Amino acid sequence: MTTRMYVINTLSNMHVGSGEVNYGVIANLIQRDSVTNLPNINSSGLKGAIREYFKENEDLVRELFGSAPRDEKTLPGKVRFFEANLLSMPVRSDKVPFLMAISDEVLQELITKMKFFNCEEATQYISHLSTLLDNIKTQAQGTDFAYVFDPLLQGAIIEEVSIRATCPSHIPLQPSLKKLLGDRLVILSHKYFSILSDDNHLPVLSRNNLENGQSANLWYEQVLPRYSRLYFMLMDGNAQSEYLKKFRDTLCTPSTIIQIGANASIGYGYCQISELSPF
RNA sequence: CGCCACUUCAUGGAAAUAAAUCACUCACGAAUGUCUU
Repeated sequence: MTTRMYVINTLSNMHVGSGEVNYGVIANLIQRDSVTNLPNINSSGLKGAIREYFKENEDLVRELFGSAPRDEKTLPGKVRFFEANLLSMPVRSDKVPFLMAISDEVLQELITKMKFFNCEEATQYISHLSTLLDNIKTQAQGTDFAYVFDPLLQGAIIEEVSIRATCPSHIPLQPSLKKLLGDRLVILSHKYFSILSDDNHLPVLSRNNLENGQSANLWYEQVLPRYSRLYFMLMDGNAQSEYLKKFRDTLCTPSTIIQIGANASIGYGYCQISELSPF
């Protein structure tokens, strides 16, 4: 009945359009945070996607998300949606197809956000993540780092930024932290993550428009890689317990897939919303 | 005039060389520029 953390875990490519005026080759760019330039989803897009999924359940939509745009009478929604910040991203590797890349700065920002928002299971996650971050800083000692926690993953190569994965044996990764951040997790410096998540390294796809075999238009598209993880905060205010429980159970159902992003018909931005499990 | 055979069985040179290494076209088009209480 308070602020809750949700994880997105996109199962496909995701393209949430900024609508910004492009200065380069990529016509369609993805939404990025103003301050940190990390990929993000606007709260309006999150609310739109979740309302689209639940649109059939009219009472739940009216109670939680509010009235329709054409409704003759307006009811404010009881649920407040926040921005979805990038948690982890898949990066190309050599021993494995990919690794889930996280940075120290995004971990610190997540800790600050949970402290500021006071999530449901905030305390244990804050304590364990703070201990992990302090151990990481103790082992790094001001140097650029890339730490794997699976012993088999030692010596892994991040392809885009040519760095090698080290294994600190005295830094334990708790199972809940693995469930939150992902499997085959790599913790590296935020400079490496910023380079990996910048415009020159995010996947760019060429697209065509053909009329009777003649190309009408050409443009390039930017997408967020599949299996990337994003987190947002949901504030319910104080909604009906039955509608809120229905919303949480439907969201956490393994068979529930939410479409966030532009290209729905060609399978862009299908995700599985998770809840912060108790530690 | 008679009688009678042995010997030798591939070396040297050339073992790739130039020309073209992407060209032209499309590089966003249409809708929405606020709407409902």
